[PDB]
Amino acid sequence: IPTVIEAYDIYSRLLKDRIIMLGSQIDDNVANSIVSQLLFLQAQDSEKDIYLYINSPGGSVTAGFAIYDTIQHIKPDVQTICIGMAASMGSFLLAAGAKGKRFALPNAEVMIHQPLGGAQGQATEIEIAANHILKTREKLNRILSERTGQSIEKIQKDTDRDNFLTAEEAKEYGLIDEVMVPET
Amino acid sequence: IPTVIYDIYSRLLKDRIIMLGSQIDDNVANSIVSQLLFLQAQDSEKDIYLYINSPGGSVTAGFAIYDTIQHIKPDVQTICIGMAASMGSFLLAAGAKGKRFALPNAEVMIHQPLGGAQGQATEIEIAANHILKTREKLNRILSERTGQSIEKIQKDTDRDNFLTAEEAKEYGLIDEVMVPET
Amino acid sequence: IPTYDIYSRLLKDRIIMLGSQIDDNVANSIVSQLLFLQAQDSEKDIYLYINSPGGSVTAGFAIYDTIQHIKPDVQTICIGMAASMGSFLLAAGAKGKRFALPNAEVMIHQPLGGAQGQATEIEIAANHILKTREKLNRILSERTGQSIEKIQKDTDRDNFLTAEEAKEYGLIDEVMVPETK
Amino acid sequence: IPTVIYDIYSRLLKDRIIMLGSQIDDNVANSIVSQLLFLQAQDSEKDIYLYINSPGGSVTAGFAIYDTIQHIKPDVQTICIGMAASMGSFLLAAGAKGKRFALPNAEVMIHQPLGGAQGQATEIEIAANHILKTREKLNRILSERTGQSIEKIQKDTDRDNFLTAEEAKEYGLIDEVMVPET
Amino acid sequence: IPTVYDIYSRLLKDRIIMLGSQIDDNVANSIVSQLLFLQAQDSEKDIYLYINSPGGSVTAGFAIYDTIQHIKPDVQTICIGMAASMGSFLLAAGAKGKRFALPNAEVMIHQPLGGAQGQATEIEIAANHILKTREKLNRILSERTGQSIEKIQKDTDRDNFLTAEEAKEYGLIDEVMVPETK
Amino acid sequence: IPTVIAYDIYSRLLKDRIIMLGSQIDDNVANSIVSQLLFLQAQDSEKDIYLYINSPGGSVTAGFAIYDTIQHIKPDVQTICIGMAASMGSFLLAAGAKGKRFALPNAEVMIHQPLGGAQGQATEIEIAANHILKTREKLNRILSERTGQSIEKIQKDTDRDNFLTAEEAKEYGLIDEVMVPET
Amino acid sequence: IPTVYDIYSRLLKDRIIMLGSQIDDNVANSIVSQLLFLQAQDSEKDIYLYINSPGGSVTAGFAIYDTIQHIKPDVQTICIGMAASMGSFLLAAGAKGKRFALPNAEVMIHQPLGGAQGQATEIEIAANHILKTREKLNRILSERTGQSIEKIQKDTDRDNFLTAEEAKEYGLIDEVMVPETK
Amino acid sequence: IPTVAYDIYSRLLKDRIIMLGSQIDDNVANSIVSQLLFLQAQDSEKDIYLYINSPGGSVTAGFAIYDTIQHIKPDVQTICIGMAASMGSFLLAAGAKGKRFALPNAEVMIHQPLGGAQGQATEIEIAANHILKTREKLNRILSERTGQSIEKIQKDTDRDNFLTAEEAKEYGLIDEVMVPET
Amino acid sequence: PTVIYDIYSRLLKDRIIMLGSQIDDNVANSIVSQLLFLQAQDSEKDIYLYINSPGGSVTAGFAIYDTIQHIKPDVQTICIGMAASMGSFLLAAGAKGKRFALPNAEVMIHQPLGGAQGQATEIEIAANHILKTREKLNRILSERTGQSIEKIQKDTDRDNFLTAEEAKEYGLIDEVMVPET
Ligand SMILES: *C(=O)[C@@H](C(C)C)[C@@H](O)C(=O)N[C@H](C(=O)N[C@H](C(=O)O)[C@@H](C)CC)C(C)C
Ligand SMILES: *C(=O)[C@@H](C(C)C)[C@@H](O)C(=O)N[C@H](C(=O)N[C@H](C(=O)O)[C@@H](C)CC)C(C)C
Ligand SMILES: *C(=O)[C@@H](C(C)C)[C@@H](O)C(=O)N[C@H](C(=O)N[C@H](C(=O)O)[C@@H](C)CC)C(C)C
Ligand SMILES: *C(=O)[C@@H](C(C)C)[C@@H](O)C(=O)N[C@H](C(=O)N[C@H](C(=O)O)[C@@H](C)CC)C(C)C
Ligand SMILES: *C(=O)[C@@H](C(C)C)[C@@H](O)C(=O)N[C@H](C(=O)N[C@H](C(=O)O)[C@@H](C)CC)C(C)C
Ligand SMILES: *C(=O)[C@@H](C(C)C)[C@@H](O)C(=O)N[C@H](C(=O)N[C@H](C(=O)O)[C@@H](C)CC)C(C)C
Ligand SMILES: *C(=O)[C@@H](C(C)C)[C@@H](O)C(=O)N[C@H](C(=O)N[C@H](C(=O)O)[C@@H](C)CC)C(C)C
Ligand SMILES: *C(=O)[C@@H](C(C)C)[C@@H](O)C(=O)N[C@H](C(=O)N[C@H](C(=O)O)[C@@H](C)CC)C(C)C
Ligand SMILES: *C(=O)[C@@H](C(C)C)[C@@H](O)C(=O)N[C@H](C(=O)N[C@H](C(=O)O)[C@@H](C)CC)C(C)C
Repeated sequence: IPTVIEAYDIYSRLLKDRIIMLGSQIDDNVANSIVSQLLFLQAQDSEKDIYLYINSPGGSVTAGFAIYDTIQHIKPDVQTICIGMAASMGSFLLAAGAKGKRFALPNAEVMIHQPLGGAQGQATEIEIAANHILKTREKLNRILSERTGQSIEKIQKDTDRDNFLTAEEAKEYGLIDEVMVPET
Repeated sequence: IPTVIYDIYSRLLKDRIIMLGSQIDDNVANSIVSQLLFLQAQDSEKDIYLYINSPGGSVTAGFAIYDTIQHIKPDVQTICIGMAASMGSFLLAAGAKGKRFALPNAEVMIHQPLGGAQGQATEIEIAANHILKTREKLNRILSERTGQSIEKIQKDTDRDNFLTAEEAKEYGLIDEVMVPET
Repeated sequence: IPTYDIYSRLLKDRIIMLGSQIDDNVANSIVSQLLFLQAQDSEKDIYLYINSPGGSVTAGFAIYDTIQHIKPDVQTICIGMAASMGSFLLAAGAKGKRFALPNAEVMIHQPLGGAQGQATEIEIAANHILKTREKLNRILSERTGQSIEKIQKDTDRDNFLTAEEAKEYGLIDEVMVPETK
Repeated sequence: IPTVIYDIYSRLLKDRIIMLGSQIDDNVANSIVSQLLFLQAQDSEKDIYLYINSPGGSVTAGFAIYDTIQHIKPDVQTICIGMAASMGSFLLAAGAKGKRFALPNAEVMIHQPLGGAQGQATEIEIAANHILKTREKLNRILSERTGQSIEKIQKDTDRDNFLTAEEAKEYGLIDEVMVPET
Repeated sequence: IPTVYDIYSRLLKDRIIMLGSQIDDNVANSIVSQLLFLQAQDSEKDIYLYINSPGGSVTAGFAIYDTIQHIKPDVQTICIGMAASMGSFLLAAGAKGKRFALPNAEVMIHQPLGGAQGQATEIEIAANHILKTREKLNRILSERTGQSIEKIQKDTDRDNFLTAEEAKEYGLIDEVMVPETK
Repeated sequence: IPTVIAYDIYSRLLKDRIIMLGSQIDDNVANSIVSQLLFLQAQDSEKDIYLYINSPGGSVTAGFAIYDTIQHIKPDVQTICIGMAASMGSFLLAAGAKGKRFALPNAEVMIHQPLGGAQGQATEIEIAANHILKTREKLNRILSERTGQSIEKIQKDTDRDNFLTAEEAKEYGLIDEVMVPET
Repeated sequence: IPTVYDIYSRLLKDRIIMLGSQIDDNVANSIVSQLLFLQAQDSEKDIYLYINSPGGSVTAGFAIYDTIQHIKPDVQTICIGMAASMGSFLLAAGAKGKRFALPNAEVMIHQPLGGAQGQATEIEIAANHILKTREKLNRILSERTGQSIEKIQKDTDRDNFLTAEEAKEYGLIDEVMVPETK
Repeated sequence: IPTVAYDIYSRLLKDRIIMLGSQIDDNVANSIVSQLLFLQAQDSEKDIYLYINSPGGSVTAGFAIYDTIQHIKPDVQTICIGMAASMGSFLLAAGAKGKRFALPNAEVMIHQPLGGAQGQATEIEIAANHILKTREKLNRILSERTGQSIEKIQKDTDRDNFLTAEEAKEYGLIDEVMVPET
Repeated sequence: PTVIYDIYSRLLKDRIIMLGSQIDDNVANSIVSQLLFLQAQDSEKDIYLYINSPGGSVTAGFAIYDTIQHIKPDVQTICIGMAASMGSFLLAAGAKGKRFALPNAEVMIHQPLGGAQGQATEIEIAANHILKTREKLNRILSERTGQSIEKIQKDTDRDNFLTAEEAKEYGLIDEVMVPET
């Protein structure tokens, strides 16, 4: 991870331009860092746009929602830019960017899918874990429906299995607003 | 495992005795079912004696044994030694009415089943519905076998429930405490 | 396993016990027992007890084809659980002679597989799995009287059936209810 | 593995049946070669029946079996059940002409051989030349047994090639799909 | 490892980015961040991307590919050692006329790899994704080299090793970098 | 491993003076084969023994236990290569009674110099090295005597792994005939 | 690794690069970056590359080799301890007349190693690549030493250990640096 | 490792002290050679002090340090604390003549080198000849540095030979046992 | 923790060295370097070596021991917690009159341990080395404590646990440090 002297690491230097880089799985540690960067940038300037680059296979649903809620909470618009792949919770966070300011680069991939879970132990414990997983899937689908303009029924059907979208397909689906095509 | 001129279990099988002294898996269930079918083929009318010292195991393996007991013509006596827990207590209760026994210091434990579910939300709901339906099936049969309500079985099996031989008799899991004749 | 061993003694009465996963070893043993029983008497029924979570599809087809090849009717009796390839073999018993005990479970599901390596290798592996699922669904359709379309839908996810539901579905002919003493 | 009064395989060997239901290694080849020599010594005239359900294994173990089949006087019928893949399909095609069979749902898979080569450039060259010469030998024999050109065998074995019983017959790997006895 | 700034941060000051590893999401994140930083420092001056890589993640490679095409500065690519798999794809992604290899540097092109485990329906989806990804890789390589998609497909079936001079003849690079004048 | 009525399949073939080597050669395998040869000699000191060889080789000393026992006993020991006779396997194939060494047509033969290992003090490594070189000279001298090739040619041809067809093994002098199938 | 800068960073100030490890892509990426940095500081002044290495990756070796030949400054090579395998290749890569070994340093030359796993067709491609790479290594070593390719091939079949004096007589180095005061 | 900013070792390096308190591998040799070159560059006339507490390690790593000591102009004093064994004792004996010391309770151990050889007979011969030639080289230099005959060095190093500080002075491995300050 | 130095570096400024670990070549290399550094800073002022150690390498111990005796400055030793095995040896090595233990500190003396593997001739050499090293340890402990070599040999056959006051009575330390004020 290289140093820049004006001593910043490369990410800290980009943070100075209100750029946040998500290039990993989403766990509580990654969520904690991204939330902290969003709170920091809001404290520096409550009006100016933030840029969230997303190259992520996803991870913890609750970690994702910590980032999701922080984005909607803060005053600044958060632009989302997909490079490489936004899968699972990654695609959910891509769709969570400011309306009109969700992008993918032309060869970026987007993948949508129902969440996974686990339940072990007594029949009564499995019933509680199963009810929580079902309610969480309904929450994820209602929000994706609101963010994309697709019906709940279509989101449910389209996320039963792994669903791979091109950047153009993701724009058609309403997960992003535009494909950033080369301009220079 | 000593020899008689047969291994000790094979010798006891000649007296229509089957020994369950392990967890219940598909292998154990396959052995006990085969011994029950063998004994019925030898004599369809003489009693069989099933000794149970088991912490339980596979629910489906237990149902293979349970259905074989009810299917064959011979009465199957159940005799609890040591402990009959979980699926072991289910099978203890499944013996011929009036021929279900525990030795005086044998323990009986009843408890709700366990299960597992890993993968997609849709897979977890399917696994959860299956676990709920299987728990209802176990409780319904335990109710029929003990003369207790499903409501009471459900309440009493939420947590581990340890019974003495006398408590198991009062509950209707067995008919008699088998006290030393001498 | 008391000791003929208990299985060897039941084989004398034309009973085969399947109480494990189906791999090439288990298929080799069951095929050998079917061929032996046909050689002993080509007219008398064989009884195949099935308590199995399934296993290798091709190992399952080695048993399936030997059952349909031999002259004797092979009765199938589900105890405990017939899942995956176990339910397929339960459905493969002689017509009118497919049974489950009252508390036995039947589970149907699409096959599983694996593909590793170059795109071209993954394509070949995927086409083989797809074609094998079509073969399984065609035979299940023929054996149950259900349409291929209904079999495809009902095997997408784990599908658990009671003995009665398995009879209604056409995987078995009768639930074997205990005889009055 | 049940007993008859013989293990089930030994009982079938009495009827000149050899069961291949595993991967092919030196141990399995040693056993099958020994059964072939034993059956020839019992009767040099009567057919032998080789059931094949195998993913294959060692090429040289396969050739030990292949050369024993061609060496002995009795015809060896080959019967594919489940799957005859890799060296298994090679052995299926090696059965007596007119007496190579597959059951209707049995699968056949043909593929170029695999190998390994580690160490010095000069060692890798010797190993790579050996693998290429072994593939030419396999293709020459498959060509002779199927009636396909060496060019077609080379093309059709570059990738895994899965055949139905009917496709295996049309290819010349087997003579007949065995229909049920009634 | 050494300090002057660590050696890499000192080269970054002169708009040089060193790729000397496998490409994963972490490496892609670092190289994308360097590209964005160099653009922010000067949107008009060339960037130099040295490539010694066996490749790695296709999607991680595409993060770098798209960032190169997106930014205003020309990105020169310079192959030292080996550019294989996704490394060769990124070498070919350099600004037209500014893609280089050193004389003894190697280039390897090959179709992508993948895995899929689970239900038939999951494997079909995984298979279709890998096939579509390969068409995408082939389309871009065709555009970057001037070779037909049909030729790219044929030439990447197996591992294809090229000398620097072969890589230039193919259109993967523009020039073999000759030694500076002493 | 099936039964014949009661013998296991290998015990039944042993009754017909057939010994099956279908494994790596270690001290246990050598002990078995040497015991079978001594048994078969005690049964009949005149009738041929048939030693089938499908072996990747193994221990040089284990191989020499089998070699010396073959040459010690009165009966001729035929050798028949099926699958592969490599390393010490090819050595034992060549050690069969002259005129009675065979390979089936698709059987492979591989000849190669021995391998070894030496760890510890320089003085220990010198002793290990001298033993390995002297053992190679012993192997080379006997292969020369068994094939009719010169020691110089054996030395050169075994530097690297040398794969021979059944026909190439016959031409080399490692076997006498390729047993061809009868129609 | 003491401070003064760490000790290696202080020596880099005097245009000294210390190779004291195996050569992998990380080590090559570091040494190439150091050569580029030193050329940018001064394009005329000599660079000093101390080599104590058992070698490593051939392609990582060629990344360093090509960078040495590419840059304007002469790169002196000084062998201490051992320059083996790719280390000997890099020692021979130094500016003609400025390749040295200390009196007790060892040089070892040997053919490259490789690995090939999988289908016969993959093994053929891997073997052809290894053989072509050995021809490239031999051609350059011939140019560096003034020894024929036929002699290099013969002398590198097995591990070939040279004293400093033998390495000079071979043409791998120009001079043995003998102590001036001791 | 405390700070004084310098780490404790860096602070001692400022006074031309180098601390060897570990096994000798290529990394440790790289560091010690780098410190020796740095100290000569700082002042070519002032003594350097090398403290040795080492069980030894790599022979070639040891020769990298040995040859650097003989190459540089400064006298390198050697001071044994704790133990100088194997290559540590070799380096102790290689100090400036008259300036090789041990502390009174320090131990010196001399022993023949160890090695390994695996693979083909021809490979073992080459590895063996290399180990023998290396032992002759170590014995010759110890003979030159101690004034003992090569014959006596050979005999005295067959087995582990443990020396007191006073015995090491008597042997010629050191010049003086260092006497305490007042 | 940091002071504006890590805590150990801050104490080193006051001529305090902290040993709170096993003694290996790395720890000896660090402690010897600290002693040489403090002698060069001021050859007259006392050094303070805190010892809480189970011991470790005998030769690493002697690296420290010889450096303490070699340098001009007095090295005070202060036992806190436990000075066992080579730790007790180093505690005894402090300047006579400036060897201390805190009141609840423990001292343990014991013969050295070793290992020998391989040929009979190798085992004989290793056994002789261990015996001569025990004689060396006993001679120096005798010189440092005023106890006879024969008493030290007797008292160190087995683990011998000493309180701070028993350690003073033995001659391993000079004083038990009483609380200030
Ligand atoms: C994509 O990002 C998914 C996986 C990482 C592939 C992600 O959406 C997901 O399902 N994550 C799972 C998760 O957080 N599940 C929670 C949980 O068990 O806590 C459920 C409550 C969601 C219904 C991980 C794999 C457990
Ligand atoms: C007592 O025997 C129970 C455990 C061994 C403690 C036993 O009844 C049980 O719950 N076994 C579990 C089981 O078979 N569960 C099945 C299943 O997962 O298939 C559920 C369907 C039952 C609701 C074992 C531990 C999985
Ligand atoms: C039920 O028995 C299934 C699993 C054991 C749960 C069984 O039907 C199944 O799919 N088995 C898989 C199998 O044999 N797959 C083969 C294969 O990969 O070769 C496919 C060709 C089947 C379409 C096992 C789990 C791999
Ligand atoms: C099918 O049976 C193949 C594999 C088991 C899938 C089989 O034909 C095969 O290639 N086996 C390989 C083999 O025996 N290879 C030899 C060898 O390397 O010794 C080569 C010489 C073949 C040309 C096994 C998997 C190594
Ligand atoms: C060269 O760089 C290839 C390998 C690293 C050697 C690379 O191009 C490749 O195929 N990588 C594979 C990849 O990323 N595959 C993805 C995937 O399965 O997730 C496919 C979608 C691409 C068709 C990985 C590293 C398996
Ligand atoms: C072929 O059979 C060889 C190997 C199994 C590939 C075999 O000839 C061989 O070299 N075996 C080795 C052996 O026995 N080596 C002894 C030894 O080190 O004791 C040497 C004395 C032989 C010169 C095994 C692999 C060590
Ligand atoms: C000496 O440095 C050699 C080894 C480290 C002993 C080195 O020259 C060598 O052969 N390295 C090997 C290598 O890079 N091989 C490549 C490869 O397999 O990718 C060949 C293609 C080069 C002929 C390492 C050991 C793999
Ligand atoms: C003492 O320091 C010796 C060992 C550490 C005990 C040391 O001198 C030694 O022998 N080291 C060995 C070594 O470097 N051996 C080389 C080698 O195999 O490369 C020999 C060629 C030297 C004769 C290590 C332990 C391998
Ligand atoms: C107390 O510190 C002792 C043990 C750590 C408990 C310590 O004095 C000791 O005996 N250490 C041993 C040691 O250094 N032994 C050397 C050796 O084997 O090299 C002997 C020569 C000492 C006579 C360690 C535990 C090996």
